[PDB]
Amino acid sequence: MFEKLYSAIIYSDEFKKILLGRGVDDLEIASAYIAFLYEDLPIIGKNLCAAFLRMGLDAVYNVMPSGKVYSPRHKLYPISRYGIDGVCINCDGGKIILRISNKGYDPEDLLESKGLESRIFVSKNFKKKSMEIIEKIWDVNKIRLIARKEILERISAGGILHMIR
Amino acid sequence: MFEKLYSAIIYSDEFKKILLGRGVDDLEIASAYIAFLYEDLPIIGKNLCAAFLRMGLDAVYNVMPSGKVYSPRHKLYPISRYGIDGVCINCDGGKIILRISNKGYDPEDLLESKGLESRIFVSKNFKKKSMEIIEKIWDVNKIRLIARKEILERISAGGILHMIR
Ligand SMILES: Nc1ncnc2c1ncn2[C@@H]1O[C@H](COP(=O)(O)OP(=O)(O)O)[C@@H](O)[C@H]1O
Ligand SMILES: Nc1ncnc2c1ncn2[C@@H]1O[C@H](COP(=O)(O)OP(=O)(O)O)[C@@H](O)[C@H]1O
Ligand SMILES: [Mg+2]
Repeated sequence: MFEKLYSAIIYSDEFKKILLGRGVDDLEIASAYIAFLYEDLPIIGKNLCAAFLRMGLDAVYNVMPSGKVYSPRHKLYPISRYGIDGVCINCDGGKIILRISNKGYDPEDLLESKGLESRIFVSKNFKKKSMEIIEKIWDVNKIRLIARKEILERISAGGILHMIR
Repeated sequence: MFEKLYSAIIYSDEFKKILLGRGVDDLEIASAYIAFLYEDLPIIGKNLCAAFLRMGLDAVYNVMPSGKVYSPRHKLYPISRYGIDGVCINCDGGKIILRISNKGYDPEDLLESKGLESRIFVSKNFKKKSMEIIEKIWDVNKIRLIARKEILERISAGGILHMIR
């Protein structure tokens, strides 16, 4: 069921390593959860994994130099424009501000949440908790090598430089 | 004895596909042969394969968006400048001019060459004949696959954006 969500988090994580030398964040992975739940909610800010969840490999063409995705068709924005009442992953604009707290949802406890509130918070170490869930269920290293080879096949289609425009 | 030369031709072909989405030219391959005979001769324009021969994976950091390499430490120059008495791959600068001809050198005959003419010529389908040699010696697919893993390993650790500077 969460097969769409956990795949996004592995693929975004590999692509981000190819593109910026590092892997996805606590809050960037959190954005994939929020979007797995509310599929017509605009995700503003650090939103790379939501963008893989909604766009597949095609997010690769829309990622800004910041790792934020602009793709208004899939309601992904890097900053808040007028009238977008979306979730702001680590920013103060939009309708709903998502950041980190001691007493903030876990990976499990967030999937459960039935409402959307004016302020959303997620637990420290959200990525570590979410990688363990995926690890117990999948062979993640077999997936990562398959992810890298497909992302490279994408990038090599028109070449890195094409993909930058 | 020629392994190092034939590895550069297979590594550059995999790297150019990742950067510009297409293989290497007849003349880009020819430049590597030249780099192999004349270890101090400066090579000007169309030098992606001579760059791998002279720099290894460290060439990825010195590629212009044209796929020409600028590394003066290694006597590699994308355009001719005053006083660089080198071979010019498919330009009219420097001292020697390398260009395709109907009668030009073969891979075997260019290797066997002893002089340095004021004008070298390589046969049409220099790349075809050169890939037909290398394919008789190794399972090239096992190489391209390794070259990719190592090219990606290099790109990734920096981040594609660090590398494009
Ligand atoms: N640079 C491009 N190259 C090829 N096709 C494109 C390009 N830009 C847009 N399209 C196409 O135009 C249509 C509109 O897409 P668009 O709304 O521009 O995408 P996005 O919401 O990701 O910015 C789509 O069918 C898409 O496939
Ligand atoms: N990880 C890296 N390892 C080695 N060289 C790098 C790396 N990242 C970037 N470079 C760049 O590659 C180039 C290779 O050296 P070169 O231009 O020949 O001599 P110099 O050291 O004088 O700049 C340098 O311009 C350097 O800034
Ligand atoms: Mg060409």
